[PDB]
Amino acid sequence: GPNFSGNWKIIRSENFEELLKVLGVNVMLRKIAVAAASKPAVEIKQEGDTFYIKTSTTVRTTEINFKVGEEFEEQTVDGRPCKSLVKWESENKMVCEQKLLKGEGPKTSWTRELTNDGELILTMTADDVVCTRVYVRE
Ligand SMILES: *S(=O)(=O)Oc1ccc(C#Cc2ccc3c(c2)C(C)(C)CCN3C(=O)CCC(=O)O)cc1
Repeated sequence: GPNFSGNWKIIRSENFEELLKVLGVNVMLRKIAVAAASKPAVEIKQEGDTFYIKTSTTVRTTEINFKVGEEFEEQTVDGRPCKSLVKWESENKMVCEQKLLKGEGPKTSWTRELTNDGELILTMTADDVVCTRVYVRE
């Protein structure tokens, strides 16, 4: 498949706030999240099926480490600890399902796809809401 490695820059975002709202994030925290996510830095180091992904804004940094096909810990988009599994849906697209570590909640998932034109699309899902974030490589 194509190499996801590099520094990625946001060019288009749909329904990030809508997604946080259906997850019950309060309006003050949603506005901070939308402002922060307006200029993120995404660093991906891909070694075959092994991924390091660092997502940084001024207010929040996540670092995840996963092998496609092995369970790992991360957080949901609204910052709840979860156990995740990634699988390849195609050469170009990984899909991830998240189970909360404690309690129940809505079913959350993400997908990351490297398009034929070099765009990285992240989709994040909860209930009927689909958030799409499109990046280009710096
Ligand atoms: S892309 O890869 O650029 O997409 C992307 C995904 C998520 C984010 C983000 C974010 C974010 C920023 C601030 C906060 C949050 C998320 C929460 C978890 C929803 C809570 C509100 N909030 C804060 O309170 C500040 C940070 C924190 O939780 O400690 C960026 C880019």
